[PDB]
Amino acid sequence: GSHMKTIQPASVEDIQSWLIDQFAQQLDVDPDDIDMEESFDNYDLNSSKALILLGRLEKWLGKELNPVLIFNYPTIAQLAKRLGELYL
Repeated sequence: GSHMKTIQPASVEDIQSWLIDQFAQQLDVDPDDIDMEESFDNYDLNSSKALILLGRLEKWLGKELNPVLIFNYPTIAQLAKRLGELYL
């Protein structure tokens, strides 16, 4: 197995595992260390931190993004899900 190095968003499962590993790689931890249910404001995220991951995320998905999604889906399980609606 080798799932820890970006894929493509075809399903909310892809978008979750992207967000997760991209959390892992910012935090210098495991992907399995990431709570997709815990609020991001208590992880590595901050204020500026968002735009870094966002400007990767939108491009990975082929579009733009907006900061409201942090302020609305501040967890992988909700963010990835809503991305599965805005995009998928």
